[PDB]
Amino acid sequence: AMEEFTTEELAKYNGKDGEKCYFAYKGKVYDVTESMLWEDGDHQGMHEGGIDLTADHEDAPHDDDVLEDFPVVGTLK
Ligand code: HEM
Repeated sequence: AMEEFTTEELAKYNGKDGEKCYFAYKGKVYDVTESMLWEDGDHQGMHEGGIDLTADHEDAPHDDDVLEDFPVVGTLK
């Protein structure tokens, strides 16, 4: 829970080109680089890392309990 990210900063961590795959959810920045469902920063052909995905989670076919297994590494501004 160390670092604070702006929108522009977070956008770098999209899981591609040697960058880790981060996203934001309700102010928290999660690291999902390790998830087999976030390979290359692409989630199910519909979502990409580097973004605040709070709104998009409303349509996900899961509750946000799937986030609990991944570390929060910071805060979105
Ligand atoms: C809207 C389209 C999306 C689809 C179709 C989708 C689909 C899925 C599916 C099918 C699973 C695993 C099966 C299950 O858990 O029921 C999953 C897991 C997961 N989803 Fe999504 N999701 C979407 C959006 C999102 C969003 C917006 C987030 C983050 C805010 C997210 C984060 C995760 C995470 C962290 C996991 C667990 C990954 C793992 O355990 O390795 N998903 N997603």
